[PDB]
Formats: sequence, C-alpha cells, structure tokens
Amino acid sequence: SHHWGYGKHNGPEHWHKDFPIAKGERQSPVDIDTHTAKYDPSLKPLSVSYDQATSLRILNNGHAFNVEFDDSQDKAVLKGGPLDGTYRLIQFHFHWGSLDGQGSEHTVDKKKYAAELHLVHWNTKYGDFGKAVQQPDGLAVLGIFLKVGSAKPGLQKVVDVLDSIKTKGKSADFTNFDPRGLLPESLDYWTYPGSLTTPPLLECVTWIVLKEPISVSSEQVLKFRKLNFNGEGEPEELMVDNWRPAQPLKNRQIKASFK
Ligand SMILES: C=CC[Se]c1ccc(S(N)(=O)=O)cc1
Ligand SMILES: C=CC[Se]c1ccc(S(N)(=O)=O)cc1
Ligand SMILES: [Zn+2]
Repeated sequence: SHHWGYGKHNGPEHWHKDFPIAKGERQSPVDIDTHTAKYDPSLKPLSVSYDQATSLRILNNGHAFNVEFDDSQDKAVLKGGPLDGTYRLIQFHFHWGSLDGQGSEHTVDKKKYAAELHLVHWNTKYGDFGKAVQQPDGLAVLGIFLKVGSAKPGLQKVVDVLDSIKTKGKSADFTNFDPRGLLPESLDYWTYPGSLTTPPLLECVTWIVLKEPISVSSEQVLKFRKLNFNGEGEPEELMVDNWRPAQPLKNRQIKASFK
C-alpha cells in the first residue's frame, strides 16, 4: 500500500523507489528563473470561468486537504492560455510550511513562498480524471503563491472549517464556496509542461503559475499548521512542510504570458 509522505523516512527523497518517474524528464515543481522565462505571443488569453462552480466537501487526505467540486458537468472550467480545449475544475488544495519562509513548491528566483494553492482541472476530451492523468495534456493546474500580510477574506470559510477535519480521513460539508475569492487581481502567469507533485508523479500536467501572489494573514496560515497528518487518536504529527522541492528543469522552457 501507499506509505509515502513528507517525513524523513518517507518523504520526497524516498519516492523514487516506489515511483521511478520521480527522476523523469518533466517533473514538478521547478524553480522559475524570471530572467530566463520568455514572453510568448502565441499564448491565447487565459479564461478562468468559475461563475457556476459547485463546491461539495472538504477532506483531510493525510497529505493536505481538498476542497472538492461537482465535476459531473462543465460548471467551472479553465481554458485559453497554453491550453487546447476545456479543463474542468475537480478540486483545490494547498501546500505549506512550518514557518513562513518555506511551503511553496514552485519557487521564483529560488524564493520560497509561505504556501501555494493548486486548482486542479482535467481535460474533458478524456472523459474522466483517471483517464486524463494517463495523458501528457490531461491536467491543468493553476498555481497561486501565498505570502503573509493582510488577511484574505475569501479564504476565511476554509480556515474556519479546518478544526472539523483535523485528522486524516475526516471530511465535512463544504457547499456554496466561491473559489474566485482565492485569486489575485492579475492573471499574468508562467507556464511549462510538468507533473503531479505527489505520487504517482504522473507527467500529465500543464502548469500555469500566477505571477502575483495572494496575501493571507499569519492567523490564517497558523490554522493550516494545526491540521494533522495522522488519523484520529494517533500520536500527533502536525501537517506542515507538505511540499516537494524544486526538480531539474531538463529540456524545458518556462514561458511568460506578459511582456
Ligand atoms: C519506516 C520506513 C518507511 Se516504509 C516506506 C517508505 C517510503 C516509501 S515511498 N518510496 O513510497 O516513498 C514507501 C514505503
Ligand atoms: C492520481 C493523482 C493523484 Se490526485 C493529485 C492532484 C494534483 C496534485 S498537484 N499537487 O500536482 O496539484 C497531486 C495529486
Ligand atoms: Zn498540489
């Protein structure tokens, strides 16, 4: 069974033994060298269409928490930019640190942010998520950096439910949440071909990483850090530092949407 995690004994340096693609040619995350990334005029406009997003539930899966959506129809979709066709929102989750100076997966000129939000979408030409992850263009992940400063009002409904999903396997109703409240003002982004950042590490993702971070409060991120990796009644292991480090860029170029 799967026993990977984020500790010294089962963390990112161990993953390759059960998931050999860990050492592949298009792994994520990566460092974004801002000086080397080039404006690409071939990028069509990005279209984030979350008006009809239908959230359902929040789950602690023992690695992060997922806010899950109804993806049985095209209720919330991502299109445009580097993408061909229509990608359906399935869930979002975060990666974060034990302290504010680490937590993001992607880095920007080697700078680590306090956390990173991943809005996960699957290409509807493949019919279901499980089929999509087996294709090089199956998923689109919209990544958004979090810095600590002023509170993010649209994040607070998430923060407030976390005490009800402390431990692995716990879930709670999470209807009527609007994920548009987690975006920054600007949709300027970087994009490159990569992978899932957890096992199974499949090389199925078009990454779209927004340049502008969102600001969250220290109090908000401190609440993330009270979650547990463990299940109920087990010795407490705080859910912190659930991020994979940057991986080799290899034969890839990061493109910018902006001049
Ligand atoms: C107590 C020692 C760890 Se058991 C173990 C460790 C790592 C993995 S892996 N290759 O899936 O990350 C799988 C199983
Ligand atoms: C079979 C797939 C596992 Se579900 C999943 C979705 C997204 C990510 S991430 N961190 O790359 O956005 C990681 C894992
Ligand atoms: Zn993620």
